[PDB]
Amino acid sequence: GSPEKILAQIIQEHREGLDWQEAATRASLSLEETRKLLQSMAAAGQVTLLRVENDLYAISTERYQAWWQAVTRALEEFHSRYPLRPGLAREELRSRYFSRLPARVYQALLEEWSREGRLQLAANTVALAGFTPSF
Ligand SMILES: [Cl-]
Ligand SMILES: [Cl-]
Ligand SMILES: [Cl-]
Ligand SMILES: [Cl-]
Ligand code: NA
Ligand code: NA
Repeated sequence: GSPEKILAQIIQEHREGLDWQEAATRASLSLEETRKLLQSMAAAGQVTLLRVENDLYAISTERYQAWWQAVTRALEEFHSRYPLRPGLAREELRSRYFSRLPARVYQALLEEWSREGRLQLAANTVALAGFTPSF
């Protein structure tokens, strides 16, 4: 198939996403070409781009959106069941839905969702934005 189809399949099939350089290598593409294709896939709403430390990851947008829907439901349910607790253990959420991700990528996702106003983070726990303990 064409180089663009090869790259698209690499990213869309990848269950955690991957360093864009790794994707370039797997597709036998230059960085230039990989970047330009990623920019059009991002414009089409197909790929999510995430900096992780000094690396850049390309992730299927469908996968990323499905992660968020799992997280918000789990936290909604947790806050309903246990409204006095400050949040769910970060490591428990990781083990539920993110066990194949590198830990640093999981942390970058939590920090992104917090920045966006979706979450609030403590050192060990995670909660929905605006949640406060009560009875
Ligand atoms: Cl990778
Ligand atoms: Cl290159
Ligand atoms: Cl989302
Ligand atoms: Cl996983
Ligand atoms: Na992004
Ligand atoms: Na790097």
